[PDB]
Amino acid sequence: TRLRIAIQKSGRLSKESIELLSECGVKMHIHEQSLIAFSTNLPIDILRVRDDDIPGLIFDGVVDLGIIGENVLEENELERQSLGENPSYKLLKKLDFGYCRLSLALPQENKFQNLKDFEGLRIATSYPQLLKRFMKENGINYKNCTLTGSVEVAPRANLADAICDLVSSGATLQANNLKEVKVIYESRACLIQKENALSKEKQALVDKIMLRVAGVMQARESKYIMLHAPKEKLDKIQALLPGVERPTILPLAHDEKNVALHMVSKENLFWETMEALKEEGASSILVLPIEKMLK
Amino acid sequence: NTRLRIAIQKSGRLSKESIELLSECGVKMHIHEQSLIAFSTNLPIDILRVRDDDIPGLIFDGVVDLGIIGENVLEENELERQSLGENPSYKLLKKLDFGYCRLSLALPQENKFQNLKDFEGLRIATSYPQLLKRFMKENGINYKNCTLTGSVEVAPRANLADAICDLVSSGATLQANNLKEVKVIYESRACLIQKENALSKEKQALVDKIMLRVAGVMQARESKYIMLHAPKEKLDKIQALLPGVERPTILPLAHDEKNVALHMVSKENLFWETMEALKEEGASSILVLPIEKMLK
Amino acid sequence: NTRLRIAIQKSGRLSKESIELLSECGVKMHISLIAFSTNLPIDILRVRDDDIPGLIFDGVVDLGIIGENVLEENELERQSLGENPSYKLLKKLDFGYCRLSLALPQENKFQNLKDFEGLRIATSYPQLLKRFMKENGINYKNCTLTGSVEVAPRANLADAICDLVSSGATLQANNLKEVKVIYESRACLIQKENALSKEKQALVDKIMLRVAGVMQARESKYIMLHAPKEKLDKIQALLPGVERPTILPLAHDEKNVALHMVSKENLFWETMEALKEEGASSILVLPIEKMLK
Amino acid sequence: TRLRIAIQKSGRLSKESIELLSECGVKMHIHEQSLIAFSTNLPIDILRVRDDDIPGLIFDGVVDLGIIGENVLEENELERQSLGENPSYKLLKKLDFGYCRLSLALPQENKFQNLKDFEGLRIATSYPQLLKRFMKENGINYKNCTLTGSVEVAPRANLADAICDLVSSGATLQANNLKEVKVIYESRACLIQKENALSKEKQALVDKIMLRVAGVMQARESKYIMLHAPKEKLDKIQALLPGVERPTILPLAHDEKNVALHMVSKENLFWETMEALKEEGASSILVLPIEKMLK
Amino acid sequence: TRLRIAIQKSGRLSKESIELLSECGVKMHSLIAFSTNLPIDILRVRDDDIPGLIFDGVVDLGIIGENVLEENELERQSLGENPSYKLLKKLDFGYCRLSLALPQEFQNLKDFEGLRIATSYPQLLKRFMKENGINYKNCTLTGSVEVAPRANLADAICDLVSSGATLQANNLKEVKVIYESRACLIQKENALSKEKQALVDKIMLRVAGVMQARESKYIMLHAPKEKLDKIQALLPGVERPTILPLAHDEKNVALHMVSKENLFWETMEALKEEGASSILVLPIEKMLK
Amino acid sequence: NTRLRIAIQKSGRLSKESIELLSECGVKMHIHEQSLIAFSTNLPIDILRVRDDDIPGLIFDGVVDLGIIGENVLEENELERQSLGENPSYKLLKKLDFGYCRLSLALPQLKDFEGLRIATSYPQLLKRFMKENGINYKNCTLTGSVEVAPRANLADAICDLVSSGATLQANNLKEVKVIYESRACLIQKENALSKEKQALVDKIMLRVAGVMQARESKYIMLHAPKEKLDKIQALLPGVERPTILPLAHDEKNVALHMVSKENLFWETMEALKEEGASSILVLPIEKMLK
Ligand SMILES: Nc1ncnc2c1ncn2[C@@H]1O[C@H](COP(=O)(O)O)[C@@H](O)[C@H]1O
Ligand SMILES: Nc1ncnc2c1ncn2[C@@H]1O[C@H](COP(=O)(O)O)[C@@H](O)[C@H]1O
Ligand SMILES: Nc1ncnc2c1ncn2[C@@H]1O[C@H](COP(=O)(O)O)[C@@H](O)[C@H]1O
Ligand SMILES: Nc1ncnc2c1ncn2[C@@H]1O[C@H](COP(=O)(O)O)[C@@H](O)[C@H]1O
Ligand SMILES: Nc1ncnc2c1ncn2[C@@H]1O[C@H](COP(=O)(O)O)[C@@H](O)[C@H]1O
Ligand SMILES: Nc1ncnc2c1ncn2[C@@H]1O[C@H](COP(=O)(O)O)[C@@H](O)[C@H]1O
Ligand SMILES: N[C@@H](Cc1c[nH]c[nH+]1)C(=O)O
Ligand SMILES: N[C@@H](Cc1c[nH]c[nH+]1)C(=O)O
Ligand SMILES: N[C@@H](Cc1c[nH]c[nH+]1)C(=O)O
Ligand SMILES: N[C@@H](Cc1c[nH]c[nH+]1)C(=O)O
Ligand SMILES: N[C@@H](Cc1c[nH]c[nH+]1)C(=O)O
Ligand SMILES: N[C@@H](Cc1c[nH]c[nH+]1)C(=O)O
Ligand SMILES: [Mg+2]
Ligand SMILES: [Mg+2]
Ligand SMILES: [Mg+2]
Ligand SMILES: [Mg+2]
Ligand SMILES: [Mg+2]
Ligand SMILES: [Mg+2]
Ligand SMILES: [Mg+2]
Ligand SMILES: [Mg+2]
Ligand SMILES: [Mg+2]
Repeated sequence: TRLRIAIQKSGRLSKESIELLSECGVKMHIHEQSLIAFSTNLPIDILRVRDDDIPGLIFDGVVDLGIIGENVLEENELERQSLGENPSYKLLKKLDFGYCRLSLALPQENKFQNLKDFEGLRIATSYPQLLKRFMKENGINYKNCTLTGSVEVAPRANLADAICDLVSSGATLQANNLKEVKVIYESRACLIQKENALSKEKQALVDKIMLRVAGVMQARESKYIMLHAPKEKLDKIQALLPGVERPTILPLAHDEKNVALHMVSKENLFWETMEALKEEGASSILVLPIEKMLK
Repeated sequence: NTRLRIAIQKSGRLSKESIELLSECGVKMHIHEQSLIAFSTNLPIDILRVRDDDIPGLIFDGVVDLGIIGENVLEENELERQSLGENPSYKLLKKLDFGYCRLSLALPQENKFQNLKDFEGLRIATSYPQLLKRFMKENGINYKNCTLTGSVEVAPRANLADAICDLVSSGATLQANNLKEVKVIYESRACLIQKENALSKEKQALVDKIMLRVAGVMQARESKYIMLHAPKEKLDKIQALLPGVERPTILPLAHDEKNVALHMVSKENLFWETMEALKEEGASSILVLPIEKMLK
Repeated sequence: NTRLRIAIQKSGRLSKESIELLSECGVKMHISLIAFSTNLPIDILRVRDDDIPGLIFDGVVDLGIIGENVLEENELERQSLGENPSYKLLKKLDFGYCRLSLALPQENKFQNLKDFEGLRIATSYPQLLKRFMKENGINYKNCTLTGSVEVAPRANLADAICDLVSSGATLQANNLKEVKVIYESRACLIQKENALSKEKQALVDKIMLRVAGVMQARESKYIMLHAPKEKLDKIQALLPGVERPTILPLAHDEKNVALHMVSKENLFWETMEALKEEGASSILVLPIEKMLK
Repeated sequence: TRLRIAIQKSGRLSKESIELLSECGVKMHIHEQSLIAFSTNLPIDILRVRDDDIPGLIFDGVVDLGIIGENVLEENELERQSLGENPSYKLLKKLDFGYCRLSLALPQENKFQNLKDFEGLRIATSYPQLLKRFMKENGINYKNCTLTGSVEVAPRANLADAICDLVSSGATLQANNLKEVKVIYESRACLIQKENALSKEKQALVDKIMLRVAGVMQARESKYIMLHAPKEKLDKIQALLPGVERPTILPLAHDEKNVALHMVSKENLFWETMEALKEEGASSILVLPIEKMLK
Repeated sequence: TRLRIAIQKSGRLSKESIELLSECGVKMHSLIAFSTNLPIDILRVRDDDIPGLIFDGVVDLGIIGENVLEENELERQSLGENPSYKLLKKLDFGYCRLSLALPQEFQNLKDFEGLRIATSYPQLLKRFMKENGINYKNCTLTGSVEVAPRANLADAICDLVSSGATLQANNLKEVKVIYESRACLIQKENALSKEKQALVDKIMLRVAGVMQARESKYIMLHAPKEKLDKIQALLPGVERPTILPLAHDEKNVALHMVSKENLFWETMEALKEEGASSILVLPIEKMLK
Repeated sequence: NTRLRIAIQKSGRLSKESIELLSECGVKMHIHEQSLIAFSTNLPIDILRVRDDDIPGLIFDGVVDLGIIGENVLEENELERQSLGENPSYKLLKKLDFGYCRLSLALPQLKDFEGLRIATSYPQLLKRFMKENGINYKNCTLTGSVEVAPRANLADAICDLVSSGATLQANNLKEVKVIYESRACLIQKENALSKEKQALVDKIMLRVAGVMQARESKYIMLHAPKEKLDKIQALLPGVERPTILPLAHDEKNVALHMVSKENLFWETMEALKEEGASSILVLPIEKMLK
């Protein structure tokens, strides 16, 4: 009937998923406890489910789309493969949020020279397949300890000698006196689709959503810069701030000496050149938002 | 009262949107979660947070100046007062662009519905007994009313009633309770209302100022400022696809005699519907920027 | 410390605005009492407001965002113990506005500051209150309360209070009248006295350019409209821009142009009807996130 | 079917209702969100509903029992009567909790105030029917202002000159600079039953529950007191602490001079006589709970 | 080191576990808690992780549902392991049934043939369906299993039921019970130190005391001496009634008897018929045979 | 000032235990989460909920009558007031049986504190201890989350409250030296109360004593052979001596009842069974008086 999208029930990843859908024009009036939501303007249903359950729903084709971390997706792919299955899906887009590293970590006091220091250790993780593959590949024997949450407390708790867990800022490792020693997997959120072909109408909607997703991602760190400069300085200013193609050049009232120039720029690059712009005579410099860009 | 007084809902999505609207209209305020009276820090305005069902009566009695409330709640209370022999009045200033919902009759999915006569003699649970009563009496359907203040959707399962009359936006709550929406009896959105009795000249002048801004906000809702590059020779075709609110702005590009920038205001969904055709006609570097207010 | 360290308030509206300011200055973070920026070498320490000045005075954090009132209260406390606290003021910011004021029950008669003579006065800012009363030669009994100061008169803890006021709602809620303002405050960005490394100072400099950009754009919008060419001078007189209007051609139109001007938003609304009288149409108000001279 | 009991969804009254049912042998697990609960040991369903909705459900006979404040019950009775209905119900028991006074209150002035001070005032209340009846009965004209909550803020908000609202401790009135001037109604929680006769099996269960309710209520504020005293002091001690019938008298090991005495007592009465008990030679005085008492 | 007890992080089972430990004399006030009066550490962990910690011997004791224990036992066995533990006590809380359920509107188990069935307990479901020769498609969901049919994620579910309210709220009918569970207290297989085992033994005496007292009360009443035998026949006590003199009274006595509370209420009117008065019901916190 | 005024903590386990104690002493009240002044509904008593650190000063200045507060907070504030030249005083009514904690010096996992920056919320208590032991240090006053200071590089060490030790362990800190031990106490302002207020305090205090004397005691009942009375009495003596009660139609066995500390009971329970005890019951005691 309607296109079905599975998203995470909780975490920063869930909030960013809802925001992405909203920016892609999916209106939804969603109670905190509602597990199935129905878009009010598009034929789309949103299913809020535990992250670890999303890959299996996509593998089995009972939802159409999913937003999920690569780590969770591959963990579950490996699990299904280990049982003799052949899970498949389509990767539509690697997204610009949910960034993390799956890393081996040890108490700060422990001595680490190389990977062989994990030989024979109990290692606590929520990703036992990803860990198993890596340790097999490197020929390191270890004892697995599967924990669903609070993995960082396992060494202190004496449930394990070490951990393999997700790191973003590194604050959680530090708070628990752990040192990140080896990155085994890098992940971000991705948008995936079931393998079996959709109806023409559903696929057409996916295509429309994907155009907007690309628009959002393209605009993400970019702003629309406006400024005034002497006409004679056009070339110097263009060399510093080129725009996505070339500056727009706009007349100013009763002024034949100066113009307004407009350029799209990544914001951090703008700030890195702002003083040189002033040195070349730029004034009244404005930074405006861009919600979507299509190049 | 020295200062203009505005009543808004204490809770719900409607309350958050009311606060946001006031903020976009230049009313600075800090509403702590507990604070029931807030004072604007930049304008002579007091904001009273009150239960939605109480707001119409405060306006009818003239003890607040303005109110933001759902049409459904307003009319439910208007009907209640009229049933008691009163003549409530107010001024409708603006139908707003949030708080959308339908008040609908709904039945368990298993129940057979052919027409309105299937509600004959049923117990119907609702929080809007006056709106329901009017509709059923207009259609000559007898029924037994069951007033419930909340969780109306659970009444059939709970065996408190055979059916319900409740607000629907997405339909998720009906589906979650195995209910089918059968007949819409009322459609509602948030509105801004004013008491009947004339305000002082200074208060009315402030209302007038606020209303100019409210119109600006509402006219901009769902519109964006589109910018793009195109070959000069394509201007007529691109203008046909994306006309702007009057006509495209045409802007030169540095050291380029072949291409220009074109800027147009567009409803966002119309923009997306024509975006591929724009690319087919040579458009590139297409940007979508927000518009906060628009005056035609 | 390898990384630049910034102390911000753990709670309050001031805390949320501090986080937003840092975000608008390009500091990505997911905020936990210590947070690590994911894109810049910056650590954010969330601490009780009253503790921030001391950390800056002692040089164990590099930057702090704190109310002027809290900063001066702690400066006075340290000075009273014989110390010489110092810091660098980087910027007076545009949020956290409040007044520290003497207030009395509405029934109490107030003619002069002398009406506080001999009263018990409850406050969370005993140093600021002490200085003011000493300066005005008013004797009083201090009552230090850490929170809910507004309830002290009703609770019979004190005859009066000295507390922060923003909207005045809390005083009204408690049947109190604001009688005398003793200190006005807003948030400020401060730095420790001892010189930073060249790399840290360079980062602070970068952040400060952005802070100025944010503050200069506050309340300004980018206005666009259409008008007859012959009306340019009248419209420019009403809405001049930050320098002068941008003037743009319209498709297949030789009579009308688009005009764009930066304007403070309230000034815009005050001239909008005159703009329409002079033939302006399709008037748009767009946001500006930063503005630089 | 099963016996159906409506209780309040929130408030101290809701917690006390659940506790009473538990002490009457009704086992149930009410999840925070669950609106219908099913007792696991008895054929009883518990419906959690807004207080103001309970009377109507009892009047219409669609639940069997209800626990509700007298004030809410009578307010709704008057409202239904005003619409031409004939609500009825059976009062089973006036309960031990939910005590409050519905009172007229005015902003504090430094001057005695009284009932006649309400002539012509706007009075805010959530109980317009109870207020109306009282004012009519006392021939006081006034203007009604119905507010569903936070009635205490109405004078400060300038929505009314005065209020009629519930008072328990008086703290809320004092916090809002209001003076309680006239009590118009006194209320406690009640257990009520629908008018139409229940099935024999349902009525038999109600009868069982009611025996227990009486047991609980009868025991409230009573304790089982035990003490040692010289045999010669029996009569003096019995005069001070008589028991519900007469003291139990128990031998002590290898002691012909002293006995243990046990007496049920209201706890406050116990504390009021405790020093006189010691003066008469009582020692090792214990206060034990009593969960139910039957005459 | 200190005795280590793993308990659930959340759920009613978690609260009852804490309560039981408190009634057994363990004072405590966080994912690792340290008892303030005994050498005991309490680890709060997700229920599904507890069995593995016991199997591997890295905690000493655990309080966990039988269902979760057996689910994990089966999982480990399916991987070729030989998990073991000691069952110390089947406890008196955490009751639930793991049941197959279907949308309201089933003749027999063959109606599940070929269905997609959503569950959080795939090993328990798999074993049952294999044993009954029913083919099905598994759908593993970690939570909110009851929404799967409505969400079109599965045709049916296999989930825990206590009161049945959740099934009814989702228009589901409980059709077949496949496993019944309560909380149990378990211990790792490898022997503890003498000191740790001695503490476990102490705790277990108290656990028995708590369980034996559950639903029993201490009944006291007055009756005419001549009615002793009739009253004893109705309310016998755990051994025989205590008989106590009343002040200056040769005609009546107090009688005290332990009774299950529901049995007491069932005979209370007959007690009054036989002349009982001033009947009191007092709590009992522990009882030992 | 018509009614007796009692200040209690606004939050913390101490706050809950304070409310529970008052309730067990017969003070009925409904403290809404927000309410800062509560009025007892059955006694002329007002309860003021205030931040712990503010309570001592209110008692010192005599503007509330009674307070329940940790000894640590009381003494910290006493020292602060003394350092300013004041002579704070109060009456200690009772050391209570909750709020137990240790104020301890702790380091990342005593002479080694020389010259360290030490973070604390109790700078007066720390100062006194370090002066007394002749250790120089740099004070860092933090109002909360003191345990994070070393990791945050705000200090080298801390002086903070410990109950279970979990918070120190969670932050990789080792408790090295206890400087102060504390529990909740009930205190009264120095200046004499009215006769009516003092009489109410006296009544409350009789009940407080009852509660505290019963804490950890239970009423034990059991059956035993008459011939075993002396052996059982030796194991479980009661607070004075066992109550001895006949059993229906039984000349050989009796019921015996004894008050016992609960842990002592459990320590002797197996010996009781060895001596023929059966049907052993443990009942609660809510108050006990000498
Ligand atoms: N993408 C993610 N999905 C799930 N957990 C995450 C993710 N990124 C970080 N975490 C966890 O979130 C917490 C914050 O990470 P950090 O910022 O490194 O302190 C840690 O417990 C991480 O293991
Ligand atoms: N404007 C509104 N005011 C009050 N409740 C509403 C409103 N719109 C929707 N609801 C409630 O939200 C739920 C319906 O939302 P939905 O599930 O999206 O149809 C029902 O519980 C409605 O009573
Ligand atoms: N900048 C500030 N910092 C801390 N507290 C504040 C600040 N501004 C206002 N308050 C407090 O916040 C409450 C609301 O202020 P008002 O808007 O005056 O009711 C009062 O308790 C004030 O004392
Ligand atoms: N039985 C009751 N039902 C509903 N509200 C109550 C009841 N008793 C007291 N209240 C309200 O609860 C708050 C506390 O009352 P008080 O103890 O008088 O401050 C006030 O807002 C009262 O109006
Ligand atoms: N021992 C348990 N462990 C986990 N979940 C449970 C347990 N017992 C009941 N539940 C869940 O709690 C909810 C309430 O059950 P019920 O009382 O049948 O509505 C349902 O989602 C059950 O699946
Ligand atoms: N009486 C008390 N007053 C204030 N804080 C306390 C008290 N007892 C313990 N704490 C704090 O409560 C937390 C828990 O203590 P612990 O049980 O040792 O982890 C720690 O942050 C202690 O500093
Ligand atoms: N011409 C500018 C800005 C712009 C892009 N698209 C439309 N205008 C650039 O190339 O960056
Ligand atoms: N000229 C364009 C853009 C614009 C509107 N207003 C100012 N500029 C349009 O009519 O849409
Ligand atoms: N030229 C207009 C708009 C503008 C500012 N900067 C760039 N463009 C003004 O001076 O306000
Ligand atoms: N005989 C005592 C205690 C008691 C009552 N019932 C049983 N025992 C009394 O009359 O109060
Ligand atoms: N003798 C009573 C009460 C009792 C049990 N244990 C001690 N006393 C009974 O057998 O039930
Ligand atoms: N006689 C017993 C029980 C008891 C105390 N007080 C009254 N009875 C004892 O001395 O412990
Ligand atoms: Mg999994
Ligand atoms: Mg109404
Ligand atoms: Mg300070
Ligand atoms: Mg405050
Ligand atoms: Mg702006
Ligand atoms: Mg009603
Ligand atoms: Mg209220
Ligand atoms: Mg598992
Ligand atoms: Mg202090």
